[PDB]
Parts: sequence; C-alpha cells; structure tokens
Amino acid sequence: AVQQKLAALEKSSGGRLGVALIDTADNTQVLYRGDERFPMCSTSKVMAAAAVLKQSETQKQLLNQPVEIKPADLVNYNPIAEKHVNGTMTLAELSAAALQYSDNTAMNKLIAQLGGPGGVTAFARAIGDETFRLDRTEPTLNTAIPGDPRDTTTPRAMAQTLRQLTLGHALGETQRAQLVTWLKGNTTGAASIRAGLPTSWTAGDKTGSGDYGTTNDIAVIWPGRAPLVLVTYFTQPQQNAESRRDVLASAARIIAEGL
Ligand SMILES: O=C(Nc1cccc(-c2nnn[nH]2)c1)c1cccc(F)c1
Ligand SMILES: O=C(Nc1cccc(-c2nnn[nH]2)c1)c1cccc(F)c1
Repeated sequence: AVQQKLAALEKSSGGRLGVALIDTADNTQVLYRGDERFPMCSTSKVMAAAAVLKQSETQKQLLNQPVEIKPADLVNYNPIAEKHVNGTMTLAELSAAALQYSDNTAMNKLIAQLGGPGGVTAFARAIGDETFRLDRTEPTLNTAIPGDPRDTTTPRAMAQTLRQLTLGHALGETQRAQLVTWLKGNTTGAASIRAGLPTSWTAGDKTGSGDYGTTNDIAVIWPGRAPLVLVTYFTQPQQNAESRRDVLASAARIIAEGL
C-alpha cells in the first residue's frame, strides 16, 4: 500500500525519490529506494555539526572558540556569516547557523575545524556509518550530478545515523540534547517533511537542496507513540529543475497515514 503510493508519487513527480522511516516503538522500517545513493546537499550539515559536538566532549570550551570570518570566506548563501565578516563567530554560533539557517560559510568553517570533508566522513565511520561520504566543501558539494558518488549517502544509512545521533549514544547526553535543540529550532523546514505531518506532532529537521532540482529533508519526530526518524531525498533528471518541497511533504503524509 505505502510502497505503491510512494511509487505513484515518484512517477507523477518525474524524479527519483528515496525514503527511510525508522519507528523506534518497535524498530520497524519503511524503505523506498532505501539503498540507492542520493546527493545529501545540506542534510550533510548535521554530520558536520555532530562531529564538532563530539570534539567538544573532550574540549569542554570548544563551542566557545572564536573563528575568523574574512570577506574571502563568504560563499553563496551566508545569512548569518555576512553579519560577522572581518569579525568572528564561535563554533557554537557556526553550528547553529549551519543547522538552523543552512548558512554555507558556517558549514565551511565546521568542515575546516574537522580537517576537511574527509574529517566529516571519518566521524561518520567512527559511529558506524559506512555509507556516508563527504568529498567537497560548500557550495560545490550540492552539484548533485546523477551518478556522482561524491557527497552522497543512502536513505537507510542516514536514517540510522540520525537516530544514533539524536536518540542514541553516538554523542554524550549534553551534546545529544544540544543537537536536538538545534534541529527543533530549524527555520527552513515548514514546507518539507513537517508539512505532511499532523500539527500536534513535534519535530526537528535539516533540509537540503542543490542542482538537478534536488530537494531533501531529514527529521526526528515526536508523535501518543515513540519517536520516528524520517529521511526523504528527491532528485530530478534536468540540471535546472525546480525544487519540490511539496514532494517531500507528500511522501511524509503517505508515511504518517500508513502508521
Ligand atoms: O571520530 C571522531 N571522533 C570520535 C569518534 C568516536 C568517539 C570519540 C571519543 N571522544 N572521547 N572518547 N571517544 C571521538 C572524529 C571527530 C572529529 C573529526 C574526525 F575526523 C573524527
Ligand atoms: O549551495 C547551494 N544551495 C544551497 C545553499 C544553501 C542552503 C541550501 C539549502 N536548501 N535547503 N536547505 N538548505 C542550498 C547550491 C545550489 C545549486 C548548485 C550548487 F552548486 C550549490
């Protein structure tokens, strides 16, 4: 039923849809193209922020560390970082800016703090994600070229990792709480997964988009039942395709009605 509905949605959308649900009530999973690779785009910002949080477990002052923002550091979407040019932002501010505003300059500073895109991948491997790969910095990590393995993961792997980070023991308790607080404070998510969920439910999420009309969202959801983790990835055959947040909302609604 749910599988057929997601297939119909995908067909009418003209693109390629990837879905992974984990229901933590009983570990049930719903997968649609769960093991195909998709470009993560800004959903990768969660892994970068989480890695810096992991570093902060052994450097308790790390989130207070100032980082210089120079004019040359500004890239293509810098809603927070542009205010601090020729000044500084703390690693906490950079994490919040990347997660809650999807600031690309902020993400680049997180990547640099981790020793480059490979440092983000190394953290993923350390927590048991063998699928995630970050290869590039912003903005080129969002090129989303069909068939390109760079900066991709699978819906199954990202759902598992998001669960470990937000509901499991990948991070210390304080760090896990901070990540959840940041995600719940996202400003960019109302039109995506959360648009397809009952209004009484609470959630945190991280969106992403790129070329090929790539439109992504990953969410942790608190419904009268145990939390859910939901990943919805979507990408289209033409480089200049329009974003389709409505497709993510539709996939989420199909999932929610199928519960
Ligand atoms: O894997 C990483 N850190 C990590 C992973 C798992 C456990 C721990 C740890 N911290 N204190 N004890 N163990 C650290 C990591 C963090 C930042 C950058 C990087 F490349 C790797
Ligand atoms: O950087 C890009 N997009 C971008 C930048 C900042 C935030 C987001 C975003 N989309 N949904 N959440 N965040 C997307 C980008 C778009 C097209 C091609 C490209 F190379 C990069």
